[PDB]
Amino acid sequence: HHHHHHIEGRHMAGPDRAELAELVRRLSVVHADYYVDLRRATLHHRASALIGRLMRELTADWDYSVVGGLTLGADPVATAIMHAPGRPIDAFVVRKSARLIEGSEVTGQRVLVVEDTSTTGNSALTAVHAVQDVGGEVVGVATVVDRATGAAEAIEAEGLRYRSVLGLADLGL
Amino acid sequence: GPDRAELAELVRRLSVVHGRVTLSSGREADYYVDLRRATLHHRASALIGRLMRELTADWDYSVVGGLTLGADPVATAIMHAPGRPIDAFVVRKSLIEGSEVTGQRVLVVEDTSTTGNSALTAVHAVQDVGGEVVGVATVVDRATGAAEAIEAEGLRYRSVLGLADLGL
Repeated sequence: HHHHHHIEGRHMAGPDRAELAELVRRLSVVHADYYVDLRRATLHHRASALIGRLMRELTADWDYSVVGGLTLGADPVATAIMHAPGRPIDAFVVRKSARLIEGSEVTGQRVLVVEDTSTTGNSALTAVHAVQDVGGEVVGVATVVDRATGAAEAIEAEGLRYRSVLGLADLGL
Repeated sequence: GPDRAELAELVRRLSVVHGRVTLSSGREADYYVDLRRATLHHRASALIGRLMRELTADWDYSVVGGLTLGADPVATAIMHAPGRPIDAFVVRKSLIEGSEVTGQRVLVVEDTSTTGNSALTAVHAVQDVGGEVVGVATVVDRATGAAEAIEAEGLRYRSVLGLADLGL
């Protein structure tokens, strides 16, 4: 039973989104019945370049100067966004225990929290808590793949905007 | 020339953090070094990726990575910088995540090493799953013996910047 959620990424249809979905299938989906290892894609030279480009487009109407999330999953997503062409965006990392925020300053800034894929939503909310605790303002949460697990709804239930590039249909699942 | 100077300036300004601090050692000081402020900055990280590829251009490797958290933005900066395809990985402590290193030639990276233990922990993790480590590269060497520790294991060690570049 899936909790199907809106994939705002469907509106960015085009060559780059299809190329990424094909990479995610080839790198990350192993046919349990199957399992998914997104880190193979977020740490791949071409999939990561597409992730940075597409996650900027996905969030082009949101105001933020810094991007980051909970280690380890968020980290290559945030750095792909920082490195992608466009306006200057800096990065941070939230540690899982401990200064929980490393990297660029988030105090007084508008921040995008990212994940590769949210499992329960807790990881995103943990990053949000950390940012808000030091005076950052979270504009929303963006992910690469939404897996219809209920995490989206759990995030939105706490007042946060949520968007993803790809959904379960894009994984061939 | 110009790129290396631009980076050294960013590293002094972003990562040599001024102000009175009791260090980890318990000893007081007038600054500490936090390379993450540079490795997670839009321009410093672009320069790091570019200069680290130039620094290791004669080495043959298809994957780059090191011990979390310090190595991670260094490896991804390499991967995202223009040039031939290089994929990335991350070493966790008590396991390799990301791109496959088994059977591959691998560059181990660190932002800055003190003892060399973090980098050698990554080198051993890689070797333990069949990766062949071609060398270790770091953004900043701080003349602390890390180079010697790494070379003592038969590995080449290179850094983009040295302790002189930090303007202390």
